[PDB]
Amino acid sequence: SMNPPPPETSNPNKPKRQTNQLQYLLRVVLKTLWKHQFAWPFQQPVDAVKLNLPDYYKIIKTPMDMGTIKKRLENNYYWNAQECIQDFNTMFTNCYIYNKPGDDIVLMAEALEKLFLQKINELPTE
Ligand SMILES: Cc1ccc(NC(=O)c2ccc3c(c2)N(C2CCCC2)[C@H](C)C(=O)N3C)c(C)c1
Repeated sequence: SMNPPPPETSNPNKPKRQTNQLQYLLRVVLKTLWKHQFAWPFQQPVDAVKLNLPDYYKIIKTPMDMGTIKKRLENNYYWNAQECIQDFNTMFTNCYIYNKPGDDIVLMAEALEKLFLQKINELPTE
């Protein structure tokens, strides 16, 4: 029921960048979402051995989670806010793909996605 390696949080041959939008994504968006009552399933990579989901990575080929995103933001791994936003969207979409409408985990993702969209609706200007 193997777990693949978690997504990279550093890559020396990829250029780094810091922007006002990226700082905001860490300080306000991620750190606020992190505290939500429904955030806990999304704070680390899915552990298929722990959670007894041997087929998780049979289905999900581009895993993403907020722990990974947090480390990426802390590393200045991203070039721009859009790249980070893409990771959040991958995380939510993975959840919808792996599960089914109405599942408790999906209700959690739906709630977080709404809050996420609420917070990125307006970003700082650079
Ligand atoms: C309702 C719920 C919420 C969390 C957990 N415990 C997790 O470790 C956990 C972390 C992340 C996920 C997850 C479980 N589900 C499970 C649960 C939903 C049906 C499959 C699937 C793989 C998913 O897509 N994600 C993101 C449990 C046991 C039940």
